[PDB]
Amino acid sequence: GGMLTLIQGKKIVNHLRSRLAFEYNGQLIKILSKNIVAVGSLRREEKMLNDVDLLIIVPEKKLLKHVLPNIRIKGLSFSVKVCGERKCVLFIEWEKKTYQLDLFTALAEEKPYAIFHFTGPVSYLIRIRAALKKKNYKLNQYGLFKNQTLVPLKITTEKELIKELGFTYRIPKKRL
Amino acid sequence: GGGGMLTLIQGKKIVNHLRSRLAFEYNGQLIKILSKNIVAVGSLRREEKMLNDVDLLIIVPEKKLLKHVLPNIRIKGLSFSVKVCGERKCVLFIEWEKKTYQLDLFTALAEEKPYAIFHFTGPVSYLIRIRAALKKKNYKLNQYGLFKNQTLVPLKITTEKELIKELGFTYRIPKKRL
DNA sequence: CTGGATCCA
DNA sequence: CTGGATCCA
DNA sequence: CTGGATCCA
DNA sequence: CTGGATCCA
Ligand SMILES: Nc1nc2c(ncn2[C@H]2C[C@H](O)[C@@H](CO[P@](=O)([SeH])OP(=O)(O)OP(=O)(O)O)O2)c(=O)[nH]1
Ligand SMILES: Nc1nc2c(ncn2[C@H]2C[C@H](O)[C@@H](CO[P@](=O)([SeH])OP(=O)(O)OP(=O)(O)O)O2)c(=O)[nH]1
Ligand SMILES: [Mn+2]
Ligand SMILES: [Mn+2]
Repeated sequence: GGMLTLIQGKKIVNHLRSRLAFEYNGQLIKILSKNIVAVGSLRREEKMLNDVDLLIIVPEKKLLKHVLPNIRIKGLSFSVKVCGERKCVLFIEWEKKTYQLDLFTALAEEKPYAIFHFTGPVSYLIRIRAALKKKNYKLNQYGLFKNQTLVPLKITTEKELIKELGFTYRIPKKRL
Repeated sequence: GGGGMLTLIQGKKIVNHLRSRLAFEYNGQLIKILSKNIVAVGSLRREEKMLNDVDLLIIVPEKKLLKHVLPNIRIKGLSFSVKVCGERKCVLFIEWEKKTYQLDLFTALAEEKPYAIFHFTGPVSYLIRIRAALKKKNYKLNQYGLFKNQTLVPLKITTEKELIKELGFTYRIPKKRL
């Protein structure tokens, strides 16, 4: 995995938006643009990137075993380092260089929690999570939990989630 | 794979050799591990004819020692290299009588002993049936204890035999478990 | 069935 | 802070 | 490698 | 309707 600039990251994401699909029992299902979310240091607009992180929103639980393991990227040369249902790491060829692409999956119901988790940075996530831990809550990429039971927040966006958790909303680049 | 297959008796002779030769460094103090706190487990305890490795469970008196026992293990006089080594699992490739074998070391705390022995004895298929049955009654059995809702259920038991009976199963000697 | 060592995310 | 993939145990 | 019950095309 | 997939303790 080589080092990328922000500008290169954005250009790679633009190329992938239209070209991600997966094979579901011998049928090629296209992944929709609205279900593809740039996360990690790219969403945070860091000028240096070690990789490109994309979150894929999966409409149904039964598709989890198919999406990342049978991933297709039309016309692009890549090799797969590790791949399960929730994280898949590809090495993509881009013009005499090799870049690390990380793909992650969230179910529709996990969406804002996954976006929050994968946006980071880690330092920010630790503060937030410790603050909720003190109130006996547990936050991860799948939900908010109290006593190992899911807390039913009824929210769509990452912004709604953050307000509902009782924290000051900050744009991805201003989180630290 | 790491090591060659051994006969049962080869495995036992290796265990007999190692019983009086395991030690660890506790801040430069070299402490011998007691034979009483070493239990042969895995296919050796089940008395299978051929073994793919040797599994030993080391019983550790106190929690503070877990960061020292396996990470600073010593087998004086024996030639070996390390595959992986943490506090709960250390795997070694040992030289015994001019062939290379895999030696698995595991640690259990004193309170965990009967659960650990049960875990590491196997066989795997047997353990899965036992655990599935307890899972259906909302328990979780592992090498550290029996749990109900991520909370330790303190059984008044000491040995593996007592544990297997208290869990509501028919006790079978290691070699009869399938 | 359940979890460890490693190296990430 | 909290969890995933790999290859085991 | 739960394994019988229950769901759903 | 029933059989393969998924549920659940
Ligand atoms: N809770 C938690 N989340 C973590 C962690 N590491 C990465 N993540 C999540 C948040 C990160 O923004 C995202 C991608 O991680 P990674 O690629 Se290692 O770092 P990222 O912030 O993108 O910067 P870069 O890729 O190093 O440029 O995954 C972590 O340790 N704990
Ligand atoms: N719960 C559970 N326990 C497992 C598992 N694999 C190994 N173990 C435990 C039980 C085994 O008897 C023990 C040693 O494993 P391993 O060395 Se892979 O098999 P073992 O029975 O010694 O046969 P051999 O080493 O192949 O001769 O560790 C497992 O999948 N689940
Ligand atoms: Mn990244
Ligand atoms: Mn073994």
